[PDB]
Amino acid sequence: SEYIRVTEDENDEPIEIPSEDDGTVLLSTVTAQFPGACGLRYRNPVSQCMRGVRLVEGILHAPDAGWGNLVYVVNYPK
Repeated sequence: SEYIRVTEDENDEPIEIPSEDDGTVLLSTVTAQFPGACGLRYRNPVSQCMRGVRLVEGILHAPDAGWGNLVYVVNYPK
């Protein structure tokens, strides 16, 4: 039952987004909860700077360090 936590505000309580069997997350799993979302970002706990999730053909790839216990934030266009 592996998942990642996604919110549109670190203020708000996040939603649990299930991962696939290969450990990736489908953009479609995110957009079902956050229609219009064009990607994920998180605070790098080392740099304390915001950091992007790799996205290739509707597939979100875990950071090299793994998904971990991080809260991910959705990006929308304007």
